[PDB]
Amino acid sequence: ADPHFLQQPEDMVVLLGEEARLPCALGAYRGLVQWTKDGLALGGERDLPGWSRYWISGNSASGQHDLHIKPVELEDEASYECQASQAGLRSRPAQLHVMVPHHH
Amino acid sequence: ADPHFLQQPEDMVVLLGEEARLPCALGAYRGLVQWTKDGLALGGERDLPGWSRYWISGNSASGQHDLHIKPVELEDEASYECQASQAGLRSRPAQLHVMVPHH
Ligand code: NA
Ligand code: NA
Repeated sequence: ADPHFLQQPEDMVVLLGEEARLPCALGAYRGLVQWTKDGLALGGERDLPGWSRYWISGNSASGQHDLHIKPVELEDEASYECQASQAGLRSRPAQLHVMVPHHH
Repeated sequence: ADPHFLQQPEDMVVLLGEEARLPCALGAYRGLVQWTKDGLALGGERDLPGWSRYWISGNSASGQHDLHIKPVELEDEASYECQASQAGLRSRPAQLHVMVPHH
C-alpha cells in the first residue's frame, strides 16, 4: 500500500506553560517524518535539536510521530503540519491556540 | 557569528526539461539544512530520497546547499525556501516558473 495517515493533528487550545501534544501517525512509510511550524521545518531527529522545548514522541517503527511542546509559550501559536517528507504527504494544518491564564 | 545566509535563492524561470539550480549558502552553521517546496519540506539527505529528480549539491563543509532539479517538469512550479532547520532561519522565498515553448 501507499503511504497514508493513520492519525492527523487538529486545531487545539492549550494553556500557557502546559504541555501540548499534536498527534501524527503514518502507515506504510519508512522514511523521514517531520513537522513544520508556519512553514518552517523543525527537523527529523527525535529530540529536535535546536528547539529546546519541542520533541517528537512515539514509536517510529510503529508509525507514531507526535509533536510535543513543553512548556508552551506565546510564540508557539502557529499552524503545524506533519509531513512524510520522502513521499510528499502532508497532514491537514493544525492551528495551536495559546491562552494566557488570568490569576488573582 | 550567528548562523546567517551567505547566498539566497531568487525568482527564476527555467525552460521545461532543463536543469534548475536554486542556490543557497549558510555561514556559521553546521546543523541540518533543507528545502521546502510550497511549504513541503523535502528532507535533509543530500540525495533527497523519494524525489527522483531533486538533489542538494555542494560540500556542506563550505556551507553550500544548492537545490538541483533535473529535468524540470511543470509540477516543479512552486515557491522554494532554503532553511537552517536547527536555527529557525528561512531564506526569502524563490518562485520557480517553468516556461513551455509552443510548437
Ligand atoms: Na528539541
Ligand atoms: Na533525490
